[PDB]
Amino acid sequence: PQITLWKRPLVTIKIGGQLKEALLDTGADDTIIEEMSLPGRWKPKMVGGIGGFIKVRQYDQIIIEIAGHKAIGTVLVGPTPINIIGRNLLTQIGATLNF
Amino acid sequence: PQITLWKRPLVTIKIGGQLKEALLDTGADDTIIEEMSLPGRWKPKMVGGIGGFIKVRQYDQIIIEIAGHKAIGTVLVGPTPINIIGRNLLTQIGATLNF
Ligand SMILES: CCCC[C@H](CC(O)(O)[C@H](CCCC)NC(=O)[C@@H](NC(=O)[C@@H](NC(C)=O)[C@@H](C)O)[C@@H](C)CC)C(=O)N[C@@H](CCC(N)=O)C(=O)N[C@@H](CCCNC(=N)N)C(N)=O
Repeated sequence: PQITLWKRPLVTIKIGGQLKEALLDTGADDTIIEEMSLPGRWKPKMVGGIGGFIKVRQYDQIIIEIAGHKAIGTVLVGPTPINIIGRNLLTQIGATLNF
Repeated sequence: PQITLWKRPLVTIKIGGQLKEALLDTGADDTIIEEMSLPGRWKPKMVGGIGGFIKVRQYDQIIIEIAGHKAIGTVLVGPTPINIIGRNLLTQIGATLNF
């Protein structure tokens, strides 16, 4: 699909067996999801942007489905104000910004 | 162009006759630039990012070129970690997300 930018580019994702809405964010290096359980090992990470940093749990090799496109990658979990799909998974679904 | 997301989508912008680097940021409602001088009156705005909220100065109707594309619109100035071109200007330059 072609997603204009008149409104926030929010899509449905499926992660960890759950459906969530998330923002496709070309300004995010990483994908950050609000608190939820994920399987496997995790390590702590600090990520920052406007307003400073939050601490998250980094889970690697997590499968996600973004707007019906499957991918795998690292997912950070923590107190993000909105779920964000960042470039580490946007690449995997073949997302480009075009103008 | 068609910009893939394997690296940050950084572009050159021109504002106030000066070239700067900025990030094309579909996760940003607005465009925020580091401290600089812009003409005219400003209005207060609070914006929220991953880490919390910051205060910025809102300047309207500012001439700005983004990767060679001319826009005229609102630029927030304040303590952003990096200059970000948000949706208010990405729509002016005709940018979409595509996958
Ligand atoms: C949490 C809100 C959605 C996330 C986006 C994030 C982002 O703007 O894409 C910024 C790009 C700016 C780059 C620093 N990216 C980030 O903050 C991401 N940061 C990064 O990718 C890198 N960090 C740095 C400092 O570059 C990396 C080294 O970690 C983090 C998400 C972590 C991966 C964001 O902050 N959007 C703001 C931008 C400010 C603006 N345009 O006004 C927004 O639209 N805010 C809306 C409301 C959103 C709610 N926020 C909140 N705290 N409730 C608003 N204020 O009007």
